[PDB]
Amino acid sequence: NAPIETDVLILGGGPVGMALALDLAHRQVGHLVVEQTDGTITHPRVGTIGPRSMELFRRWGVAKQIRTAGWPGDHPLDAAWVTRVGGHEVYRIPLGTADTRATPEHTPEPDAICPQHWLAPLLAEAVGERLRTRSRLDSFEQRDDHVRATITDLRTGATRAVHARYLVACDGASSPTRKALGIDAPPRHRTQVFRNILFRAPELRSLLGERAALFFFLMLSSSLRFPLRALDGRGLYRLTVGVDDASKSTMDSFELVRRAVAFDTEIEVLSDSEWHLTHRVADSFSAGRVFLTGDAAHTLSPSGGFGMNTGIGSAADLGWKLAATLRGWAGPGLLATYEEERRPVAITSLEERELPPGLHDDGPRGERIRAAVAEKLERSGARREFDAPGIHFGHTYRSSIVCGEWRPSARPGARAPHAWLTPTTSTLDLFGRGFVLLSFGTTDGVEAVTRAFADRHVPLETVTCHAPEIHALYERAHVLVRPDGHVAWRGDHLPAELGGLVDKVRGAA
Ligand SMILES: Cc1cc2nc3c(=O)[nH]c(=O)nc-3n(C[C@H](O)[C@H](O)[C@H](O)COP(=O)(O)OP(=O)(O)OC[C@H]3O[C@@H](n4cnc5c(N)ncnc54)[C@H](O)[C@@H]3O)c2cc1C
Ligand SMILES: [Cl-]
Repeated sequence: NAPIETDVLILGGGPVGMALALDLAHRQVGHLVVEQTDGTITHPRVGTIGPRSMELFRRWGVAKQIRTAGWPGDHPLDAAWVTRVGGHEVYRIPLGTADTRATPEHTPEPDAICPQHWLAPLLAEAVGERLRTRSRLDSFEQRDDHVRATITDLRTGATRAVHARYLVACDGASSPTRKALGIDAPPRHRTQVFRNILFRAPELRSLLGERAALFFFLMLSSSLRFPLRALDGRGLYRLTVGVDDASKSTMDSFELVRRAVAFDTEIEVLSDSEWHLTHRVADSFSAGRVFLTGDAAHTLSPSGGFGMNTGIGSAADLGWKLAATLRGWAGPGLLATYEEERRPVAITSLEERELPPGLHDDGPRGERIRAAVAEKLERSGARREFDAPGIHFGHTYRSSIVCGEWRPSARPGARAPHAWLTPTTSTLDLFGRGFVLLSFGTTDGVEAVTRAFADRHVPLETVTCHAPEIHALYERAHVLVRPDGHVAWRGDHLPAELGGLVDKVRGAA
């Protein structure tokens, strides 16, 4: 069989690889995803989806299916520090429910909960035929204008040759592609080992009632503290305990869960495995026509789903730069800006106690003791870890393709702010294709910008907005937004040399 040709070969069908596939599909770029496994999920590793990631899934047309995948609209989203699930509570941060939560002001897409066993199937359905499961990329050989990859269909043992213009490795933290390329990714922190116990407790939610929660942090003893999370809000829970220097023995999985649950109820352990997390960032995000994205480029903190959200955001960044180069309007230096703009996000993120006696006491004394701990927890800004839009929306690119000059801002490099145009359409819904020039009030000079972009064959759409509130939000009369939704330039007056502007934002300067 002759070699199969495609513009982009995506190695790895994990969350990031599928996000990239969705962005390329959205941009009408030919691609193929090879996944060595069968796509099945036996122990969900991800579930929390940040609001920015959802804005991206919105753009890619799957936000609806994600939000309706099964998480209960009436399940509490609270985070609670307790001596035992169903026992004395120390500190609880009320976060409402999916159905009662107040509409977010800075985004059309609040965060979502979609465990991997629901997420994988949905993404695979959206990507369709382009996803090849049970397919293993064995090796790749770069050529001058393309990359040759050898893939083994694990069902037939037959090997196929795939010639792609670009190979994007979304093959995870231990990325064999990164190693093959000779790119180093030195550890940025000691390795953290986590023991994950996935269990099913059918009646636990009923026993908890409104005292149920998404996140439970157990304070069983000074030597035993760990999170226990509602995974699907329908019976599945995941206890994650650290196996550190304090870990002396390996307690029985069932006994650990029973110890963490105050109720005498049905508990069935489904899986008991470990995760060795080593924060690493690739020294380089590409070599020739081979790129690294997701954990392969940056294995980061899973706190608040930061690592996965960053991976999805990096996939969206590379997606538009690849499409622009493939279509021919990108400057030769555009692809290099993927590392320039995304590597700093990863780097910056990495740069970033005992229990009082009687804490589990029933009397009014223990209640007072728990109260005290609650104060320390709150003052330590523990509640800010559940209300920090800046972490999700605040990164601002200061790069070679951005013309320089938490609260939403349209400053160059930042994510253009959300505002409703209609009850169903946000300013964000205007972004994601090509460049967009938003003009508030006057349109003088806009025709000139239009021609400047056409001369370079750079896609541009111009939109005239008459809403004074949105103008106030954006602060300037004209705002040029990039294909990724970030601002490239703004001002009350269009620049004199538009040729220079067009070349700068497309990576040609
Ligand atoms: C045991 C374990 C437990 C984890 N627990 C958590 C957790 O509790 N919380 C959290 O936030 N994160 C957790 N993670 C990490 C989380 O899964 C990732 O951060 C996340 O999905 C990032 O995704 P990624 O898309 O970059 O890569 P991955 O999701 O790692 O996917 C890489 C994909 O590459 C494929 N692949 C690799 N080599 C080849 C090849 N040669 N040919 C074809 N396909 C190939 C794999 O089969 C896989 O599907 C865990 C990871 C592991 C391994
Ligand atoms: Cl090309």
